[PDB]
Amino acid sequence: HYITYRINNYTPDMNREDVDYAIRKAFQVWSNVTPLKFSKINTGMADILVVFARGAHGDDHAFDGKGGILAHAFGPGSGIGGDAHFDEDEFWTTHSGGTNLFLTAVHEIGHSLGLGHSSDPKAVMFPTYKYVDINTFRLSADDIRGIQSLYG
Repeated sequence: HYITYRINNYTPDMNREDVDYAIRKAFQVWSNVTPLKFSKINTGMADILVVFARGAHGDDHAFDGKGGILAHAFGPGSGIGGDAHFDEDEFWTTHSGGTNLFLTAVHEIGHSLGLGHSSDPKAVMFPTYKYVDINTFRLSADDIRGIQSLYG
């Protein structure tokens, strides 16, 4: 049972190979905590679809870039497999600012990929993005199962 994993739209910030390994971490933490796998697959949409909406009303009138909601809603099932849009009302800023580097992708995508809300204080379980040094990057209990076998 193998699953496809990819990240559409490469954020033009650093080296493709450099960021590639970084952005991969986000999907990794969510992968190792879920019954699936990530392999090299061509761009043809499968399981996860990285969707974005900025500037011009993507698809239809709506505007996601600062004019809707912080992070995407809906989880794995019905509302698309799992689309996580980044850079809309936060932008890539200092680790101690709006968007805490690609790290935010972990929690961000958590909404689309899974839906382990929990809302537990004194941890990242909360619905809000919790800062975390890339060095000490890691997920605590609960969240590990909050996505494992979601809508299956």
